[PDB]
Amino acid sequence: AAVEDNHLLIKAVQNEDVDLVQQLLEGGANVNFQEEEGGWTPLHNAVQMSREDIVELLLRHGADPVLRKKNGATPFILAAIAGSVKLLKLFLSKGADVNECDFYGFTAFMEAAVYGKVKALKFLYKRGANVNLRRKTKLRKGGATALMDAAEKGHVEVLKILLDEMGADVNACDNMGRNALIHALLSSDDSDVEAITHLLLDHGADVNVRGERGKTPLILAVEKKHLGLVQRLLEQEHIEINDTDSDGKTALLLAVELKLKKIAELLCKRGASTDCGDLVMTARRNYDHSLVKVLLSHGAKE
Repeated sequence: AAVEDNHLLIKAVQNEDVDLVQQLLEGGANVNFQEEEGGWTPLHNAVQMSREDIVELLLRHGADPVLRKKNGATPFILAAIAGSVKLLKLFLSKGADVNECDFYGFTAFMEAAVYGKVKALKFLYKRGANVNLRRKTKLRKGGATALMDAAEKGHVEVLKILLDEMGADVNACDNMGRNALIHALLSSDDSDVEAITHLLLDHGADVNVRGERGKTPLILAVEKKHLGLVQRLLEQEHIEINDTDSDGKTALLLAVELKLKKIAELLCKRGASTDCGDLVMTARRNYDHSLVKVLLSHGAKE
């Protein structure tokens, strides 16, 4: 009955129907209603759609400015996702703390990085957001940072702003031991990965970090089948061409097994032919005789 009206209020907000929102609130609908599934409120929804006027309407009807939903997100944090500087500023005047976080450790600054909201990022920075915070949950899915988020998501401009203008530590690691370089290679679209990797390497990113399963940047690039990345990575002075993953396989072995001749040949022109195992055998069983030629030219065995 009244529970129906409360959902109508949220629906009215979602539909951006101001008159209806007013009528329902003046009707006695619970302004702080939380839908049971996600804990969302009319205010959360209003913020998500960047409707400042609807937000102010809800606030004037007594909406709790800092009421969190199930994941712990506040309207303030949602404002960062929406990329709204005005709303971010608004909730800071309402008691929000610039460094507060949802139950997964996500702060506003991180959300801005995740969603590539440049203006929100810059505003939150000047408000004294801790740029280098590592996420505190309440798994080995934590310890991440805004820089890793930007790298993973491919937001090149944000990544630069963090590295150049905001003192982001390029070599911080999450709980899994992964750094921004790893995150960029793990998920970033092939569209932005080269530029992001280039930027990180220039800023002193450690090429010899171990990710999940002992995977290194070099190995991840090989598994990406991306020749450009492998080439860029090998240009690093202190790169370990012979590092092995948990399975004890090197970048070259994987290149051969993955049937990548050009990448494998690149690795040979600098790497180690025996450290990885029976390469010629693998290349031959795959009918790649051209690769067998290269491997033998570099001292492969049988």
